[PDB]
Amino acid sequence: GLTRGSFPEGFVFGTASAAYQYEGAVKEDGRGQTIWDTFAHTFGKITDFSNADVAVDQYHRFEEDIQLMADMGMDAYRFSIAWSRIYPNGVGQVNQAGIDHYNKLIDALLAKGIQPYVTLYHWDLPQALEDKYKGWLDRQIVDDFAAYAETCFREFGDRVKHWITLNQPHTVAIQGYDAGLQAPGRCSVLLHLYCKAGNSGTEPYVVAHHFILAHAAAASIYRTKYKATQNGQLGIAFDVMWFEPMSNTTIDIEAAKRAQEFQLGWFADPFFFGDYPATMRARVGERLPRFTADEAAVVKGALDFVGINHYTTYYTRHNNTNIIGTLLNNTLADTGTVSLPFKNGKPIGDRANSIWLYIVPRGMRSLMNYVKERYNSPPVYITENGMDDSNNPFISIKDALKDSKRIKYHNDYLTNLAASIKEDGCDVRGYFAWSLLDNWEWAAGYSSRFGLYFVDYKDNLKRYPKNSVQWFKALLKT
Ligand SMILES: *[C@H]1O[C@H](CO)[C@@H](O)[C@H](O)[C@H]1O
Repeated sequence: GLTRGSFPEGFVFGTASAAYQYEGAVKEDGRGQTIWDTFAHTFGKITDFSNADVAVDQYHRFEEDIQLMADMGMDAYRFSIAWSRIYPNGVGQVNQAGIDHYNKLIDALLAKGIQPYVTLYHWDLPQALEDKYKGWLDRQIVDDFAAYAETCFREFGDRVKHWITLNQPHTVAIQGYDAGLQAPGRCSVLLHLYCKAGNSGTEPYVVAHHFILAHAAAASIYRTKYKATQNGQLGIAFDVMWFEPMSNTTIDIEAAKRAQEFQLGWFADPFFFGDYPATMRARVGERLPRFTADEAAVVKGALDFVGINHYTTYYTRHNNTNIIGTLLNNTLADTGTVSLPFKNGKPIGDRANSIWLYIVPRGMRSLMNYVKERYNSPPVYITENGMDDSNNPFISIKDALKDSKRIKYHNDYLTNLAASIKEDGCDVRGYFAWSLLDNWEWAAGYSSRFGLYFVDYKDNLKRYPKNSVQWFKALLKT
């Protein structure tokens, strides 16, 4: 079946990680508090009462983990820099120990022939900026993020040639500010009583606007000051569910397209065309910010590549609502759609551990074609794809390693990806499995095991290879 030969020469295979989910050492070497330290230490926010204070301790164990990557023949590793290790208070005094740590990590990767693909922002905003101005809700975040990015370009860009400014701005806008299920946990209290403050109808759009501007500000710095010498590239990782119409009818086909425009187009249309999708302007109206002429000119073209984080495909139908009015405005109502993994009483596919993660390999190919067609064939990396096992205390570790479902998932999604490149002409350059290790899965805590390696939380975080490790090693062989 699949081999490296199934993909273009030079195609990059990696695994992905994120600082807060992996590093631990949350108070070590001057690290500043982040919104996720606060959130994980707040009652009710994490389903299994857990936090990432130690996580899988990659802060201390990265050399071990790098050898695990090399064991499989991985080309690359996607990891994030914790902003609060570099600027513990978001701005001001740089923390030299943070710079030193990530230099050691980058050098240890390169020593093993593994290329670093670095995410600047993977959700862990320094708490000091949240306290000062409510973080992404204030335009000041644009300058502060750009200054932090510049520091990273200056310190690491001689070696780091692939930068992901932001991870899943759509997820952050919706989960952090509409549903209030992720940090900082804001929403309309009339929609969800557990939130302390917010507005599900307005705040997600403000946050998204600031993400877009923050990327463009960092990209402007990179292009003007670093890119010529460093010869690297900058992109963003978008979370993108594929949507299929719930019926093959004009109304539902149009609904599926609209759902996609509200998910990916919300961010990608500015970066390619210099404004939000027309459907969003029509439906969100005055709650959707407007770019100035000068902003649009810095935003349009600001990506070198499109990172796609994709897991699943849902069915989408048209939806007519009338809801009061301002008080219950929210982003799902704004889309005029409903999406779910069920049609005519049947699931769209098998499901992984996560209650949202339906196994639909064809969606990978459909999405690659959508991106090529809508955005004129930009370079794409799959910056995240994979699935999770449950954390099951009632089975042996040996049985937990038999991840035949994960093997079939990666096999099927990669087969579809390979076809989108070979038969469809999609410009895909690389693929990053989520995730190298089992890790702290945000509000799901330790209940979800996404790793190629099993982590024994009961035995000093010992790493054991699941069956998928051999599968990838055989795939990647030369
Ligand atoms: C991609 O999705 C995984 C699983 O939910 C998550 O752990 C990452 O942080 C996200 O970027």
